[PDB]
Amino acid sequence: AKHVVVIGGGVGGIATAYNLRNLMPDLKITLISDRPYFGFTPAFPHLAMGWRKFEDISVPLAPLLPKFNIEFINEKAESIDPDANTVTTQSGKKIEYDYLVIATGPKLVFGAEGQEENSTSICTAEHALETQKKLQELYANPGPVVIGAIPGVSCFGPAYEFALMLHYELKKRGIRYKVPMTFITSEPYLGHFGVGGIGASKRLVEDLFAERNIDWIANVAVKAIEPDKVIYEDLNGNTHEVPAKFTMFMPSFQGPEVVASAGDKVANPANKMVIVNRCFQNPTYKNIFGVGVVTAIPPIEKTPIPTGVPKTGMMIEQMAMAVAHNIVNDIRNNPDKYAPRLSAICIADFGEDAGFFFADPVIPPRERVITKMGKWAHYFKTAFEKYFLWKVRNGNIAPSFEEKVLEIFLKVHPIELCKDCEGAPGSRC
Amino acid sequence: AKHVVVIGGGVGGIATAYNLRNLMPDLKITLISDRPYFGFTPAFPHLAMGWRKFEDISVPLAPLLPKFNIEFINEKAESIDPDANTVTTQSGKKIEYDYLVIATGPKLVFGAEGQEENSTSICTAEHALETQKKLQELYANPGPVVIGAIPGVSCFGPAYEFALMLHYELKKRGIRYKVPMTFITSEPYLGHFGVGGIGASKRLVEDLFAERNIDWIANVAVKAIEPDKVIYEDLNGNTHEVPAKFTMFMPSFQGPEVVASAGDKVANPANKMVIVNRCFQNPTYKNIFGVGVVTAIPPIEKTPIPTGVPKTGMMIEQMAMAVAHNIVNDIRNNPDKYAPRLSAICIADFGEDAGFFFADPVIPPRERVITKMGKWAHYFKTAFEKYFLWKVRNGNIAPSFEEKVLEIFLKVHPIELCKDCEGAPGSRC
Amino acid sequence: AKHVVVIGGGVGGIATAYNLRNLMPDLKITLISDRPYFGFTPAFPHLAMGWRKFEDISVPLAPLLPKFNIEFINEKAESIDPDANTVTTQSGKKIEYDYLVIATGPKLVFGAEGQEENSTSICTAEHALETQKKLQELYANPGPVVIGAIPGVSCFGPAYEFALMLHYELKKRGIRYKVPMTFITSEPYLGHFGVGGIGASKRLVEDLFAERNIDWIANVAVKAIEPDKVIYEDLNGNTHEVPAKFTMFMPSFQGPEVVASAGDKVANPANKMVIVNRCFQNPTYKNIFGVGVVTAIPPIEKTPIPTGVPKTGMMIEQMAMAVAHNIVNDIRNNPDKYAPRLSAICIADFGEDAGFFFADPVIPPRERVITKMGKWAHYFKTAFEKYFLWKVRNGNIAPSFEEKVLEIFLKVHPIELCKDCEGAPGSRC
Ligand SMILES: Cc1cc2nc3c(=O)[nH]c(=O)nc-3n(C[C@H](O)[C@H](O)[C@H](O)COP(=O)(O)OP(=O)(O)OC[C@H]3O[C@@H](n4cnc5c(N)ncnc54)[C@H](O)[C@@H]3O)c2cc1CS
Ligand SMILES: Cc1cc2nc3c(=O)[nH]c(=O)nc-3n(C[C@H](O)[C@H](O)[C@H](O)COP(=O)(O)OP(=O)(O)OC[C@H]3O[C@@H](n4cnc5c(N)ncnc54)[C@H](O)[C@@H]3O)c2cc1CS
Ligand SMILES: Cc1cc2nc3c(=O)[nH]c(=O)nc-3n(C[C@H](O)[C@H](O)[C@H](O)COP(=O)(O)OP(=O)(O)OC[C@H]3O[C@@H](n4cnc5c(N)ncnc54)[C@H](O)[C@@H]3O)c2cc1CS
Ligand SMILES: CCCCCCCCCCCCO[C@@H]1O[C@H](CO)[C@@H](O[C@H]2O[C@H](CO)[C@@H](O)[C@H](O)[C@H]2O)[C@H](O)[C@H]1O
Ligand SMILES: CCCCCCCCCCCCO[C@@H]1O[C@H](CO)[C@@H](O[C@H]2O[C@H](CO)[C@@H](O)[C@H](O)[C@H]2O)[C@H](O)[C@H]1O
Ligand SMILES: CCCCCCCCCCCCO[C@@H]1O[C@H](CO)[C@@H](O[C@H]2O[C@H](CO)[C@@H](O)[C@H](O)[C@H]2O)[C@H](O)[C@H]1O
Ligand SMILES: CC(C)=CCC/C(C)=C/CC/C(C)=C/Cc1c(C)n(O)c2ccccc2c1=O
Ligand SMILES: CC(C)=CCC/C(C)=C/CC/C(C)=C/Cc1c(C)n(O)c2ccccc2c1=O
Ligand SMILES: CC(C)=CCC/C(C)=C/CC/C(C)=C/Cc1c(C)n(O)c2ccccc2c1=O
Repeated sequence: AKHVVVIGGGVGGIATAYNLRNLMPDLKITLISDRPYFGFTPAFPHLAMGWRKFEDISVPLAPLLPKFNIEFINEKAESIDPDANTVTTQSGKKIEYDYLVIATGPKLVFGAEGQEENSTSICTAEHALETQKKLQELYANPGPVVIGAIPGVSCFGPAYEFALMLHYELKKRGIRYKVPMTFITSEPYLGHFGVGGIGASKRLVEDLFAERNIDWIANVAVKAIEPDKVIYEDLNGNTHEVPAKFTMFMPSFQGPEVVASAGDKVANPANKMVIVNRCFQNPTYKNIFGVGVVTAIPPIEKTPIPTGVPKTGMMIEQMAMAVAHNIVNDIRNNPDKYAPRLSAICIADFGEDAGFFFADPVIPPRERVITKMGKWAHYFKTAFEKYFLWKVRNGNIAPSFEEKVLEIFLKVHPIELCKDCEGAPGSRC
Repeated sequence: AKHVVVIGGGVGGIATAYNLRNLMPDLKITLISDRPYFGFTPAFPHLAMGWRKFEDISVPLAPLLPKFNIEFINEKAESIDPDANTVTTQSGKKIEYDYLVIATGPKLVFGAEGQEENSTSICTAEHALETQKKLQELYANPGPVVIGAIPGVSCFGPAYEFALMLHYELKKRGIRYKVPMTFITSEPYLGHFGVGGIGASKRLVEDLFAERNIDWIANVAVKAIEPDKVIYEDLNGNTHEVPAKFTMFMPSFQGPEVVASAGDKVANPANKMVIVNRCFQNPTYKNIFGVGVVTAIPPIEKTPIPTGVPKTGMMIEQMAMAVAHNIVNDIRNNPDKYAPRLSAICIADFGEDAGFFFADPVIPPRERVITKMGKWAHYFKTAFEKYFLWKVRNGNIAPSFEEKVLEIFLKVHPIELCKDCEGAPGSRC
Repeated sequence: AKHVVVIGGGVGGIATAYNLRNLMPDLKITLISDRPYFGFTPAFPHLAMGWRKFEDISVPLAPLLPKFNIEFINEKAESIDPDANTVTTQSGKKIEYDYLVIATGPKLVFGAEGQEENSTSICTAEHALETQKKLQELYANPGPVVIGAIPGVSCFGPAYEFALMLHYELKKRGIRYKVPMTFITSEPYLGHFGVGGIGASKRLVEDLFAERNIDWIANVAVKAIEPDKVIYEDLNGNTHEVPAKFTMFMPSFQGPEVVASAGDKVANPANKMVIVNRCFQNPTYKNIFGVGVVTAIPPIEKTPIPTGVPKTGMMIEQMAMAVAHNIVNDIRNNPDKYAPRLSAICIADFGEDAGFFFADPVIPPRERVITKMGKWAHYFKTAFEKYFLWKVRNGNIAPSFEEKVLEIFLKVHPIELCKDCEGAPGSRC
């Protein structure tokens, strides 16, 4: 029985571990995670709004993973020795591996002066919770609201979802008229999402904001978040201020120190994310795989204010399906290799209703896109939450019917047989 | 009995006077106006188009106000002595006052050079009927038509109405293809309206115009209107001209000389409009109130070309309602003071169809907006006119059911209890 | 018998010749054409896509024309001597005329460097059949496609068609996601078509390109087309580059030499196109008339990158009716002159669906427009093709019913009685 160590107990890690397990019962699998729970991240904005209890959107891992014959180690992974094939945890426990899957997700950078002190974030359950405590003060004393993304940000979705969910909340409380709302993004235009748009997203989102009276400034670098104002800089280099009593800003992401310590064949020097090829396998150390946000994928377009590419839920689900297959195939001496399609369904919950975004694939050129908005989309996200948590709880992230439902509805094929894995992830075999 | 004097027989004046008489049957009211008729301004564009007889959209006041025990003075109020509590008329007749309501509407400034001479306006019924003559000449032998708003304009609606009405008319006599149409405006973008747009009004008006082949220039200053052309200036300081056989440009507004005649405590030095607080009361002379266009309200937005903020019929009806209660509460020694909501239902007639706008409030940030378009809206404009005229003739501008109706359909309340009057009108109390 | 000579076996020539035949059976008519067949130009993009066989979209003229007493000479008109009322052919045959109709269509100019040998065009049948061959080269070797219009272009429609149709095909073959697409135009914005847009056509095309992932660069000047790339130049004169495995660009138009061989009273000194008045008649030589693409019509607006006005089928077949009547009324001593209305009804085919455009007249100011999209519009283009070729084959381009159907469905009269022809073609009597 070969040994696969997975670092990181999130969407990517869980999915790779369950994929490997369901494809090969006679396989020793160890998962290492610094958090004792899997957290459902797409529900963090709602948690930040106080519309979710943490226990509803999390699954304790240590009592669960043994049920699927997976070893859970509840520590941080400190370093990787890819020559020795070894992972070292923080307490000093060394673990040998035959294959390694890195899935540590994003490491937050609050790159704006004062952002970490005077702003709020929704990227972790921990941050989402101290956001909730702060919104409490906004409702009590309605001042101006500023929301958005700093330079380097690569996950733009949640900030739109927060802006619009907050609008809804204030409007339910009959105080929206006491609260100006500005959205500031490093995107060249609204609805760029770090992907150069999804269909006519720029137009869909611009009307959404105009209809719901949400002022916006795009194509600018947010430099500072003071207790009382947000300072930013446009392409001429002049700085501007905007009054703000409450702010929520997306951090930019970088890779973790664990990856960094594997050397510059594994760790991308620029951002410390995991160097991978079309097959989400490391070029140099071919028993190392990266899955999820931590994977180094080049941007789709070099925008005037730096932006990066989002790794969304469905993309990662495909990454995990491809890496699991490629590991299994290597073990079984099958030369076949798979690249993930990297397509994305994306639902942005605006409170009462929601935006549906489908891009196939996400990195252009695209075969097709779907942009729709409705109440149905909001229910779909609540359903999907309930559904994903059940998958984590029942040992299968990729039940065969999900694949076929996605075929019938969207003509989506999650992974393809790759003829040549040498090349940037996202680039076409 | 206490003595209140209403200066001005327009929307605000009549509304305020009627509300007072209905709250307090035994209160003496004197209304002074320089016109023996009440002008229904919302129908003046149709009068310029020749779809109304002046007699149908006017109400003679002399035989009417004495029916509600309102003393009518058919003279111009010349000066105001606020320390001596007196108004002095054109013939020099001194009338003393306990309370003063100023509702003199706008003093028109034809601020582009050559505008009074070479252009038409639709602001007064005199100018409207004049415009009718010029349209006749136009139909006889077509030429370029340019319509719009100069710098300083705060009433954009009627220009949009007129452009689109004139379109429908030129088209219905098959002569449109021989008539270019350009709309040039001081608004930063189309459908800004001085209010920073209403929902996605900017997208909606740009589409209306493109469909109806109306050319447009926004964010420029009309500097000159000549017999043959219109000269305007963009933000670089560059001059451009546009050929024109017929022009109709909106003048800008300023306070009258009668207001100016009271100190710099009643008359806003920058524009001669009445200094009022949240409760539409003068900060220093507590027995002076302003209603309607005459009131100084800070612009919602400093736009690159100076624009002001409209005071719509519903906004004014609300002002008048708030002021009535404020005066009566003060007479009765009741500490309750009321702010108007300053929301707008605004219908722009386009000939056979029309655009329905609803802003709550008008001054951002907004609780909600409605922007719809259709036939029904045009018919609702004809029917509201008939309704409003009936209101003036029957001594109630504010019957109880009307408020309940607006509450049921739009969830609007015309007036709020104001915790503290001290602050700019429109600002949140 | 008077003798009318038509140069041009295309839409313009045929429709003038047929029209004259139906108005005057005893009139002598001679058609000079270098090509032995009428080509149904609107179906050339489909021919390039390989969805038509040449034989289906063309009519042999040599056997056909004698059936309507039209003498067909299959040679290229070489020179026109307006002082001798003659036309000399490539063999040397001098033909006299009492009236002349110039309808040679466009002489293609491949302005960009490398355009003629490296790009491909769809403007003639030979060029279109040649493009099919290169499209084969692409389907087997997926690479970047770029498509558009060079400076000075005037037929933008076929490029939009082609881009869209090509997208449809790439999707059919499942290779769309392996093939980027960029549309590069001299138009100031998308959907300008050299007409200052039709209705809200800019919003419409932009949105069309977004859903389908066709990138675009507008308001630039294409200067080079190399085997592996396209070089364009922006308004700052800064020179840019984009990769290209396959290209397809519209050439600009100029007048033929046969026109140039007459005075500069007949050939416009700037473009060699035929000088005509409102009545598509030459101001100097009153018995010379021009029909179709060869006619000199001023640009609707002076665009940052030069552009021209399209001459669409409906416009041309209206020139033909106007010119016809003008020759007939001269023969019959009727002082009456007609101008064509010049309204367009242009269906842009996209493969499985299509874009309906109606502009009446094409040249602003307009009486009305209709811009719509759907499957029906695609079945309408196929239907119209079958219908038009029937008209060619059956000898009447303007059946009475067709004008009455146009009247009651679009309120379209094809010609207007014109009190004064002296002026630019397309300007208003
Ligand atoms: C706020 C927010 C919302 C959000 N919403 C999404 C949505 O509505 N739809 C969607 O499709 N995607 C959404 N995403 C993005 C994406 O789905 C999420 O970021 C995923 O959660 C990312 O998955 P990953 O597997 O890449 O990372 P992870 O966050 O699930 O967690 C990885 C695990 O690794 C652990 N870990 C970190 N560092 C470690 C070290 N050194 N050693 C051991 N383990 C380590 C960590 O505990 C975690 O369990 C959305 C994204 C956001 C965020 S801003
Ligand atoms: C052309 C035009 C159309 C128009 N349409 C509107 C619409 O469709 N909907 C809407 O909500 N608002 C529209 N408005 C704006 C608004 O409704 C009008 O401007 C109101 O008429 C403004 O009300 P006011 O009471 O502020 O002004 P008034 O003009 O009705 O009455 C002023 C009265 O005062 C008299 N007066 C002036 N100076 C005096 C002195 N010194 N002494 C005594 N009396 C004086 C004056 O004669 C009049 O009776 C629309 C607005 C327009 C117009 S530009
Ligand atoms: C590729 C392409 C597509 C296209 N599609 C159109 C569409 O879908 N709808 C529409 O309304 N218009 C479309 N057009 C534009 C226009 O309708 C066409 O170009 C017409 O064919 C123009 O008609 P004309 O009569 O102006 O020209 P013609 O092309 O038919 O050719 C006239 C004839 O003259 C002959 N000829 C040239 N030189 C001669 C000399 N010296 N002597 C004698 N005869 C000569 C020539 O052989 C031809 O028989 C569309 C336009 C395009 C094109 S890029
Ligand atoms: C057990 C396996 C089954 C898994 C479930 C699979 C998901 C099923 C997909 C359902 C299709 C969703 O996509 C569907 O889109 C259309 C819009 O085009 C929406 O329909 C909407 O149409 C128009 C606006 O366009 C509205 O006037 C209408 O009120 C609304 O219903 C549907 O409400 C939505 O459901
Ligand atoms: C004593 C009671 C009398 C007081 C008056 C009470 C007010 C009455 C309410 C009026 C009804 C509202 O007006 C209604 O607006 C909706 C907006 O979705 C329109 O709904 C629809 O109309 C047509 C299609 O039918 C479209 O142009 C439009 O896109 C669409 O919104 C209705 O055509 C219109 O009739
Ligand atoms: C005997 C010779 C005479 C034959 C000529 C008859 C022509 C009749 C067509 C005139 C009608 C106008 O053109 C009409 O545009 C409307 C736009 O609302 C389309 O109306 C509709 O299109 C399709 C369904 O048909 C829908 O996707 C769309 O939502 C809807 O708008 C019609 O499909 C089209 O026919
Ligand atoms: C509107 C039309 C035509 C179709 C919609 C119906 C669809 C797409 C049904 C598929 C249901 C399904 C299992 C989707 C998979 C799905 C995945 C895999 N991820 O990762 C998500 C992440 C965030 C939000 C939503 C999703 C989501 O819906
Ligand atoms: C489409 C939806 C959801 C609702 C529409 C139904 C509505 C708005 C009903 C309200 C009817 C009503 C009594 C309106 C009062 C009303 C007022 C008070 N003013 O001042 C106007 C000024 C100009 C033009 C129109 C008006 C108008 O309609
Ligand atoms: C959508 C609406 C309101 C009406 C549909 C328009 C209809 C039914 C028009 C009548 C049909 C008809 C005989 C049109 C004549 C017609 C003409 C005269 N020309 O020149 C064309 C050129 C290119 C493509 C199509 C045409 C075309 O359809």
